[PDB]
Amino acid sequence: AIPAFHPGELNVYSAPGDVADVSRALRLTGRRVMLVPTMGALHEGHLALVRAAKRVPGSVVVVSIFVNPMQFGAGGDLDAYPRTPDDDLAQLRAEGVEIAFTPTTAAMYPDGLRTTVQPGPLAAELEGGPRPTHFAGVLTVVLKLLQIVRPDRVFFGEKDYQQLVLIRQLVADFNLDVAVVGVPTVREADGLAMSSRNRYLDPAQRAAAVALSAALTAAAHAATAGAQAALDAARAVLDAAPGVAVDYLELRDIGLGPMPLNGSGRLLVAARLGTTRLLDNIAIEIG
Amino acid sequence: IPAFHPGELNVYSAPGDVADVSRALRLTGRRVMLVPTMGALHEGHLALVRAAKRVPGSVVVVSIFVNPMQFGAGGDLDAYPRTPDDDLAQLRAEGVEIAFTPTTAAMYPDGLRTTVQPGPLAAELEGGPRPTHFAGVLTVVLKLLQIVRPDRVFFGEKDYQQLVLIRQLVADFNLDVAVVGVPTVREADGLAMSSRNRYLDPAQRAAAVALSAALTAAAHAATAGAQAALDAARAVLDAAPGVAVDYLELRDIGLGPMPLNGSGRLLVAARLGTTRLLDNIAIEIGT
Ligand SMILES: CC(C)(CO)[C@@H](O)C(=O)[O-]
Ligand SMILES: CC(C)(CO)[C@@H](O)C(=O)[O-]
Repeated sequence: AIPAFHPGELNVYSAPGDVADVSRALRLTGRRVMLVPTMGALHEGHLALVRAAKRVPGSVVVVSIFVNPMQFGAGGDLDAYPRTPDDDLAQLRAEGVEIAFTPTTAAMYPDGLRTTVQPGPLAAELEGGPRPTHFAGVLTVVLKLLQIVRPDRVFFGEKDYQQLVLIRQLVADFNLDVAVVGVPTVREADGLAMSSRNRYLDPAQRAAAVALSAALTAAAHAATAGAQAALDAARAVLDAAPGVAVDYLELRDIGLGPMPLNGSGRLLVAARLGTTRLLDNIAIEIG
Repeated sequence: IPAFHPGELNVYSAPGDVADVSRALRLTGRRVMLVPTMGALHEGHLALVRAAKRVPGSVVVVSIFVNPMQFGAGGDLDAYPRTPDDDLAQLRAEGVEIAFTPTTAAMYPDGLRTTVQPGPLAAELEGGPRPTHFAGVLTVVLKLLQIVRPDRVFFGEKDYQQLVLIRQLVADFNLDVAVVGVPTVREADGLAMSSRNRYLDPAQRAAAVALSAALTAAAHAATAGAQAALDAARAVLDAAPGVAVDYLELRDIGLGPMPLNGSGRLLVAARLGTTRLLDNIAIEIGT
C-alpha cells in the first residue's frame, strides 16, 4: 500500500521508503516532483528555492530537512547546528509545500559510511581547502536524496556556488536524469548574502561584512575594464573593511575552471570575521 | 526515440539512445532487465540473459563495454578479449532485443572526475593488489543503471565479491533496482566459465579443475567444521600441478566485518601460468 497523501496540506514523512513511494505515485498522477534539499533552520533564501519549485506547472514540492553529518568537518560542529523543526514546518505550510522529508541519520546511513561519492578535483579547491571532505559529504547525500525522491528538477542556491557546480558535475558524470536549477542568491537590504551565520556577527562585524557583496558588485561593473580591473576593484573594497580576513578572492570561468581574460566567469570570495566564515560570489562578464 | 524493431536485436551506442528507448518501454508497461558485461560472451553470460528473459513482460538490455576505469594498466586493458561479432551473434540467438555498446568517450567525456568510492571491502581479496579496481566497477555500474534505469540488474555469482559490492552500492545510494545474482555456470568437469579460460593451454585446463574440486570438497567437508573444510580445499589445490594459490578464504556471506557464523562463502583465486582464475561456493558449517 502507498502511504497517505493529503493534497493541499503539508505531509511529513521520515521514512525514505515512504517519500519514495508517494513521490512515485504522484509522478504517475500527473505531477512533476520538485526537490529542495535543505538542512533546516530555514530563511528567506530557502523560501526563494521553494518558490522557484512551486512555480513549475503541475509541481508537487518536496523539501528535505536533514542535517547531514557527513559534510561536517572532523572539526565542524554537528551538534551546534540550529534546529527549529516546528518553525521550519510552519514556514513550509505557509508556502503551500505539500511534502517535507525529515529522515533520521540512522535512516539515511543505516550501514554507516560505506559506499560514498568521490568528487572530482574541484572539491579540493576553494572551500575544499579548509574542509577537504566537505563536498564528498554533500554529493553523497544529494545523490541519495535524488535516488529516494526521483525528482524531475532539483533546486540549489547560487549562494553556495561551488557546491552547485559540483552537483552539476555529479549529475553529468553519473548520467542522472534530473534538471539542476540554480536560484539567485537572496540578500539583505545592504547586499549581504542571507545565511544562518549572519546572526553570529556583532555590530562592527555585520557592518564590515557588507564589504563582500560590495566588493563583488563593484568588480562586476569594473569588469568592462578587464579581469585585472575587476579583481583590483574587489580587493580595494575588501581592503577598506576592518576585521575581514580574506581566505580567497578568485575569478574563474562559470564551471570554476581557469578564467578567460574575456567572456563569462564567476568571482568568488570567502572571509573570516571573528569566528564566522562568510562566502559570496557573483556572475562576471569580462570586457 | 531511435528506431526499435521488436523481435530483433537493436544495437545502440549512444547513451541517450538506449536511455530514450528504455524509458519509452518502461512507460508502456514493459519491465527493463539489464545484464552488464564486458563482452567476450560465453555460456555464463547467456545464463544471465536467460534469467532476465524469463521475467514476465521483460525487455532485455545487454551492455557490452570494456570499462577502462576498472583496469590497472593499459596492458591489461589491451589484453582483455574482444569478440564483438560472436557476442552479437549469441545475443541474436538468445532473442535479446537490445545491445548497448557505448564508446569510451561517451562514457567518460570528462575523464575521471566524480567517481564512486566503494566501502572497505574493495580494498580486500581482489582489491588488495588492485586498490582502484572496484571503484572502477561501481562507477561504471552506477552509470549504466542511471542510463538504462532497469527494474532488475543481473550479475553472476562467479565474481562474488563484485556482486556483494554492487549490492552495497544499491543499498548505500538508495538505488531503485533489484540486484539478481545468478549461480555460476560450469564446464562438465566443474571449471567455472570465464572469458579468461581461453588462456589456459591443454595442461593448464586440465589442472584448473582443482579450483572447483577443492571448493566442492570443502563444501562437503564442512560438516566437520571450518578447519576441515579449508584443509580439504588446500589438499586438493596442493595436489594440483602448476596451480599457484593467491588466496583461499572462508568468510561470512556478506564478506563484511562479521565473523563466519554458520552460512559462509569460500573464495579462491589462483594463477595457472599468467592466467588468474577465481571461483567461490556457498558453505554451511556443521550442516
Ligand atoms: C545541499 C545540502 C542540503 C546537502 O546536505 C546542504 O549542503 C545545503 O543546505 O546547502
Ligand atoms: C560488472 C561489469 C560489467 C562492469 O564493467 C564488469 O566488471 C564484469 O563484466 O563483471
